[PDB]
Amino acid sequence: EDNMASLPATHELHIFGSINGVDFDMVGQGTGNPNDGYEELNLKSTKGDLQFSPWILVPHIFHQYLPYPDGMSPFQAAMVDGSGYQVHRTMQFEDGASLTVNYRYTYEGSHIKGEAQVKGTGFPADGPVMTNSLTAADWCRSKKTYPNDKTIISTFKWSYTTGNGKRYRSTARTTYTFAKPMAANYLKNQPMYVFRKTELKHSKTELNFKEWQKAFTD
Ligand SMILES: [Cl-]
Repeated sequence: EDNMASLPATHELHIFGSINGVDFDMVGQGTGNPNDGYEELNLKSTKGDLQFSPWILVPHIFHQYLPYPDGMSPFQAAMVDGSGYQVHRTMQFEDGASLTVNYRYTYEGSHIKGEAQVKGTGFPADGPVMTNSLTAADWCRSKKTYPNDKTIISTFKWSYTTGNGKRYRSTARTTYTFAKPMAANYLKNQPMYVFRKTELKHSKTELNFKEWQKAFTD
């Protein structure tokens, strides 16, 4: 079933699920540069106007594009050798909302197909998500640790800026589960930090996303 692949050059995403019990579904194509972490993605809704801020899909909308300082990231390594990994992210927001995302990928040569299943609940109807008041997301530093040879934990504090210049805050915990053990040399450099920035242009039915990533032993 699983075959060896290459460093990624192109990708696609099917992201779907529900926010406050209302279904959404988006599909589209992207590209990126595995030598510096950069990604671009276009998504189009297949179920009409999004009923919530498209910014809530950031950061969730491909660490296979992330290099490490002295070679491939474990995420990259697992694509190239084909064995891969699965991802579970939980995010809790300061107003009590929460969001889970589960990812599965398949690989063919330099192309990734991603499936991201989202469940968000508890967003207040007058909050910044359900009122489309999010305008931006801050630079964010993630901390990556390895509790065993098949697991990476990524944690980060997350913030959006609203239309009023307020901060909407959350924390995230992401668990990466590798099919096969990671190389021992990864375990010897803990933690790894990754600094990322995101950009989003959107309508109610389409978005264009960009991400920059840089890992540091620091
Ligand atoms: Cl992450």
